[PDB]
Amino acid sequence: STIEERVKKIIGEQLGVKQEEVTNNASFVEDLGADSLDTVELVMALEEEFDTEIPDEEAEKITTVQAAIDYINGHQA
Repeated sequence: STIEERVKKIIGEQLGVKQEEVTNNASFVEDLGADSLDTVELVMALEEEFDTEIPDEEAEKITTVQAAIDYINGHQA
């Protein structure tokens, strides 16, 4: 989980995007229902780019932006 490069481009894409500057619970644009395959394919993406697996403490309940981010941060490569 190198973190930042792939955390960026900016969510690629801005596909899993911190448009908010609001704390991790609010998601790609997601946290009342969202688009599934965006999240899925990008956590697929993140899976591979960050090359790890994720218990739910280091998850901290990944809504898949700043929490997976802070995870990958806490993880590091």
